[PDB]
Amino acid sequence: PLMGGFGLKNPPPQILIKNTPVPANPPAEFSATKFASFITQYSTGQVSVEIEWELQKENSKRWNPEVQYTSNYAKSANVDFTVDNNGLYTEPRPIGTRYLTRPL
Amino acid sequence: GADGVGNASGNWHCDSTWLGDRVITTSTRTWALPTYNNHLYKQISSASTGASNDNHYFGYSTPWGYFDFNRFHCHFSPRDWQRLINNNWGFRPKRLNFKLFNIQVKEVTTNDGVTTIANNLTSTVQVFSDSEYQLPYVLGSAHQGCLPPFPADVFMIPQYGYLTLNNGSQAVGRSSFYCLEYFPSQMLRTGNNFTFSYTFEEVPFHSSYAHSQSLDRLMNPLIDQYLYYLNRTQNQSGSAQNKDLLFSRGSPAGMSVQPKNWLPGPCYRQQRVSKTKTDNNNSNFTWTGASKYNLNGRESIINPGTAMASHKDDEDKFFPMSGVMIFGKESAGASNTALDNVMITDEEEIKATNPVATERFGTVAVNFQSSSTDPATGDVHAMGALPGMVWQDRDVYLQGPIWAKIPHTDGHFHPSPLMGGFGLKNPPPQILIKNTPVPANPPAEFSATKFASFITQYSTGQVSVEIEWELQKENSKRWNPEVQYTSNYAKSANVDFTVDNNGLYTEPRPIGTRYLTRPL
Amino acid sequence: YAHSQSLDRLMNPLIDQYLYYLNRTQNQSGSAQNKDLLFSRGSPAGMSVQPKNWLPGPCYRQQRVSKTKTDNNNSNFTWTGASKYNLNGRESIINPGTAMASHK
Ligand SMILES: CC(=O)N[C@H]1[C@H]([C@H](O)[C@H](O)CO)O[C@@](O)(C(=O)O)C[C@@H]1O
Ligand SMILES: CC(=O)N[C@H]1[C@H]([C@H](O)[C@H](O)CO)O[C@@](O)(C(=O)O)C[C@@H]1O
Ligand SMILES: [Mg+2]
Repeated sequence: PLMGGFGLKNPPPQILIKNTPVPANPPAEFSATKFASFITQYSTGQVSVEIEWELQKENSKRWNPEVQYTSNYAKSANVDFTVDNNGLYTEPRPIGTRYLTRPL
Repeated sequence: GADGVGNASGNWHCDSTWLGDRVITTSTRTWALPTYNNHLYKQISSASTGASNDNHYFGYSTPWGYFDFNRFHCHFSPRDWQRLINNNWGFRPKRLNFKLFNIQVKEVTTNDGVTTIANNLTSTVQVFSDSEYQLPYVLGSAHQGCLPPFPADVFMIPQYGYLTLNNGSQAVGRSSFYCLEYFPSQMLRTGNNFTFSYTFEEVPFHSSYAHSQSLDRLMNPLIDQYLYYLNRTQNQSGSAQNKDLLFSRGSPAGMSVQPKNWLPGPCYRQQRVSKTKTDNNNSNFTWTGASKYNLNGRESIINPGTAMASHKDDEDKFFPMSGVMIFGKESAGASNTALDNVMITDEEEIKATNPVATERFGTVAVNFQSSSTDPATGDVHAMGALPGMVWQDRDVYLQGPIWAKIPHTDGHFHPSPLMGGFGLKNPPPQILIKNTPVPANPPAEFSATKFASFITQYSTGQVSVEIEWELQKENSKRWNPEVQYTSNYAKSANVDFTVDNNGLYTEPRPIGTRYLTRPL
Repeated sequence: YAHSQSLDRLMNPLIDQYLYYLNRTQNQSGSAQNKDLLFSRGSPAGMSVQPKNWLPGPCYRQQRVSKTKTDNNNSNFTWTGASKYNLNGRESIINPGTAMASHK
């Protein structure tokens, strides 16, 4: 997939969720016209996702140290990848995956 | 079934599974049931009003409502209809599975302008099916209130009423009154569910085909017959007009006089009216020129009547006045709406076997010709069953009825329900549903006078119907391609059989079943 | 037994039909008598025009005669006005004939 990732013949499928409509009180005489009057309602719940990933171990015979991703040892007003004083989490930079190296 | 209040009692089973010679459809819809009639039965009459003797009626309205899944779009999605009509020669019902679940009774309180609707967790809706057909069968009369075509559409449950004998507005000693509290019925709180299953009797497959041949074109066009017919009664090659008796044998150059084995179907002519208003008479003849029947000094139009072709070859503009089924579009009003708010069906593909409804049946001798008395023929406008007759019953439509109960009579001739479908000795039974009345607070002193004060309440739930249909496969040895039903490849602002931008599903044309063909 | 219901009174009197029938051929609410094609759906206020599934039984009409001699014709019609059948150039009265109701 051009934006990065795994192109799948049969990916994980979509999970469609809907609240069942709850009609409010119909008239006392019959009316075959579509029902347009419903209790306003919303739902909340939790959702759980467990994913097992395989890892490919690094077997590199490189002598010198590789480049590694690291938070900045030095001081600053904000830890990286945290809430601030209002409670807002913020992701400060994009983190990719290519840090270890191997021969071509 | 027994379940806590917080515990679904059924799942949303809706689907479309084909296997071999069988198609199993299942459709689930959600229903609203109100209190009807204020938990009362009420005698209903044509009293007052002054409705014409034809319209006089006597009967009852009931606190119960009923379920009605007697239309094909209840269980066949249009694309499934296409699979049926495009590849099968026939089909019929076989079994049925019904379920009531997730029922929620709610209480309603109105104070000033504001209304509040809360859950009543102890209230019960009661369902029972009339499996012994002890109640007047009101299904099979093309009423509204059926399951909606679009599964996401929520429908109100129609109210049950019936009728009995009436002389004018008055009743008669034999007329019958039915209390649905007299039958045993299943009571359900929000935790309970309800189910039953039904088997259809053996009935013939419906004719999802047209004839590639007509009754008058069954012979071999290359081979004279050995039969002879009287050809002339006045001499050919005579200088005067001299009497003769000249016989000719059957020949392809005259298919119209060849002896034949069969007769077309029965006819009961109806008035022909054009879809273009100009050609029609300047009068209001839909009653005075109506073909009607006469029962107990009371006239009732015949519609749709004996199954006949709708127009002949190249006369597409006509239709029988009461001899075709007409579906209203969603926009159409209830009375006196224009031509383009309705959809008129065209049963023209049966002109192969059946008379055209607007025309005579044939001609009949009505005297004894002699040298003195000129021969005479008259036209036939009503033709009852004759030996030899073959006929094709009126076709079914996605929007049309599925079945009907055959009246319980000493006698019936070819009891296909006239509006199309399967005539059943023991159809699927009615399912009657009612909300149990919930009395409000009685007085603190006793009063034996009938209780008239109840919590206003309505109920909602889902309903599930699974039907297994048999299919009759097409075995045709036709070389050329058959006619098939198809959406229009070209562009347009609206897909067929869809919601529009306001969310309204609309069925754009009536779809019948006769597309494949077989020999006669 | 007798039927507590009649063929033209089998429908539900509280529920319009979804079927439509051609109602008028001359315009309602027109100053003249102008041609029109107006359609109405089945309604309890008109049981007589609702599409129906069945037909009454076969009929073969017979002459009506009153039990009170005055109302009847001053002639001897029990043969000349008889409904009869014709077999081998020989006439024979139909009695009792196709099963029909005796009076309305
Ligand atoms: C094939 C056909 O319809 N034949 C019919 C003919 C034709 O009208 C003439 O042969 C015209 O050439 O007319 C008849 O009166 C005749 O003369 O015997 C009756 C016969 O049924
Ligand atoms: C219920 C009923 O019998 N309706 C009939 C009406 C009534 O006679 C008028 O509505 C009188 O109010 O007359 C028609 O010609 C019409 O106007 O459509 C035919 C229709 O069958
Ligand atoms: Mg499937």
